[PDB]
Amino acid sequence: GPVPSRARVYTDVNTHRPSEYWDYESHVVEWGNQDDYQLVRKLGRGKYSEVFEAINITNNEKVVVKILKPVAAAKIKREIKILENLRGGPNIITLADIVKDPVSRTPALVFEHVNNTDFKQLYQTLTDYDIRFYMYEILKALDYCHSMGIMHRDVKPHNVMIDHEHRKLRLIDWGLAEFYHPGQEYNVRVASRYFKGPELLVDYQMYDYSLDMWSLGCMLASMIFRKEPFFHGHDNYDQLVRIAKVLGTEDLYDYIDKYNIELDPRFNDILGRHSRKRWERFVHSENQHLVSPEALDFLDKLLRYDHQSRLTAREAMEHPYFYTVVK
Ligand SMILES: CCc1ccccc1-c1ccc(CNCCc2nc3ccccc3[nH]2)cc1C(F)(F)F
Ligand SMILES: CCc1ccccc1-c1ccc(CNCCc2nc3ccccc3[nH]2)cc1C(F)(F)F
Ligand SMILES: CCc1ccccc1-c1ccc(CNCCc2nc3ccccc3[nH]2)cc1C(F)(F)F
Repeated sequence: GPVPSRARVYTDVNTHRPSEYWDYESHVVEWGNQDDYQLVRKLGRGKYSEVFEAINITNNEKVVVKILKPVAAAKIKREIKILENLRGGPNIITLADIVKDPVSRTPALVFEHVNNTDFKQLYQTLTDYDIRFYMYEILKALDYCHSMGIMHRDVKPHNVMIDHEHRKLRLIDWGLAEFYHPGQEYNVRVASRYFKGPELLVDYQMYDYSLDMWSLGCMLASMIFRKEPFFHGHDNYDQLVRIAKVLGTEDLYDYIDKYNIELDPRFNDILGRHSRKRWERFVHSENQHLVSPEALDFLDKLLRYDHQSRLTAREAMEHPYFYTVVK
């Protein structure tokens, strides 16, 4: 069968934690008062949530209310546990309260209010410096959550809120996040299609924090090449075909051989044979101001088939791409 794998960093963080910390079922529910909140306007949605701007009437403070649909509602204890473990961490969204509607019994998570610059404004105005600055802010969040034994598993632009006026960023929607345990086989039906790592697409279950580094690379390729999404698959099989048309089929086969991964028997018919593409093929007059040899070297070090070969979040912060960022 497949060859085992473990994270190269933060391998044993969750073993130092006591037992029964893991048994969260009818444990520390602690519901707040829903009547403290008045919904003001809809901000947007998650896949299984509706998000509102609200007012806390006991103190007139602006907050964010995330109403959970049944799919997200079922995993609420894990999202609560993860949000509480990471609270106060760099660029992590702050959970402020947990409430339930007594009429529908639907639960909601209440957060610190964070400004969210409109996506159209961000897409046209972020400079080469802005991209380096915000990517460095996301790495601070990923290194922190990875150091705490947690993988986000849904890194994408929609899960990144930017208050551009105050140069502030938050990594949000920890609903798919999970605790990393060495040797554990995880569900591959995580992240969003366009941001799924090759490990997920080839059904390699023993993945780790490195999956977040792949998704971050997809996000970066989209920002510097102004091509959203960068890898635009029609389904999960085609998603791997989109990646192979850029990274090539030779390194993909070296990857599946290294881990002894068995693919669907029709693999050759959809994957074909493709050379590695030069990054310069994606460069044109409208995005050339966002591309540098450092950017491409960084992208190259994130977007690798082999999850063990990708930069960790801490190594990524050391890359020359970030030398012009004020630290
Ligand atoms: C391809 C993305 C992109 C390319 C080039 C420049 C900027 C962006 C971008 C554009 C928008 C955003 C902001 N994302 C937050 C969206 C959002 N609003 C929410 C409201 C409610 C719930 C979730 C929410 N998520 C972040 C980004 C980001 F993070 F910089 F990539
Ligand atoms: C249905 C939305 C919901 C979904 C999931 C969890 C909680 C709620 C909820 C449930 C109740 C309230 C507070 N409702 C107060 C409404 C109200 N204001 C009044 C002012 C004067 C007189 C009567 C009034 N009734 C706030 C909320 C809130 F803000 F969404 F959290
Ligand atoms: C142990 C079963 C087995 C024995 C012999 C040959 C193949 C497999 C196999 C092995 C794995 C899977 C699961 N799906 C593979 C994932 C995948 N992603 C692809 C993307 C593109 C092309 C093929 C792809 N296959 C399905 C299968 C299946 F369906 F049984 F064939």
